[PDB]
Amino acid sequence: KFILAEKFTFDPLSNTLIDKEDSEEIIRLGSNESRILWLLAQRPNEVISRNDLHDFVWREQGFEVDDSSLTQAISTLRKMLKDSTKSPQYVKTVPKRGYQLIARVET
Amino acid sequence: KFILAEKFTFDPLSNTLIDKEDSEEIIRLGSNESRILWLLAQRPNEVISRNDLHDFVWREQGFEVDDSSLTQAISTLRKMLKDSTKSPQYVKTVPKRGYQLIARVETV
DNA sequence: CTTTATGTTTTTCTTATGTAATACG
DNA sequence: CGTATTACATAAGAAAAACATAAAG
Repeated sequence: KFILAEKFTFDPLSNTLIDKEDSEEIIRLGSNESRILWLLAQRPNEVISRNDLHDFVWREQGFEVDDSSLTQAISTLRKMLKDSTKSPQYVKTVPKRGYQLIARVET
Repeated sequence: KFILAEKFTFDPLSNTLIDKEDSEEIIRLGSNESRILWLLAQRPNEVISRNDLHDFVWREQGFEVDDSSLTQAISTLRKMLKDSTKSPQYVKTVPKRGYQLIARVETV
């Protein structure tokens, strides 16, 4: 289990995400997004290779999807988190390098 | 005679420029720059084409100089005014359209 | 005064990423 | 009804073009 921005609880091994605003409302996370978060967390405030994310999220079960699916899933994740395009508080895009987890991370 | 920023006094007809800082120091302007200033002044805050300048500042007495001369004259002129390129107090450059006189201008 | 040479800023052009919308298992 | 891909939209970067200035002639 993980703690993020001192505001969100996240149980990865169940793909589930909660907020101190809403003790009531867990949000489901599509396997993709959850894995994304899990990985960005294990290595916080580091930059993650676009491909690194791609590969950890898909093809262990084979899946040679297009590159765009990642970009979508990202946007999806910030639409769940309600992180503004810019200024981003939780997840910074690093152009041509990948994505970075800037939110502070508790455990 | 013209007055700029309530600071510089510009006599175009003797190419002289004087600062309220310096009642003493007369600054002499190479003809080119005085002419530029005269023009920019008579059409203040308007954008002057790069060619309008070129032509007015030369050619009636001939000259087929290149564009660089203009650019240089401007740098020169701003040096006379202690005008900092960015950010300017007197003379704006307007990419591909020319130069423009933002300053506050009076007449005598 | 012109021009030339070296430096800095702007604009144009190309690539990277973001969504909202349609297609799909 | 939750993913993929689709179609535009915006942001970032790169490259070409313009301008600024310090030196030479």
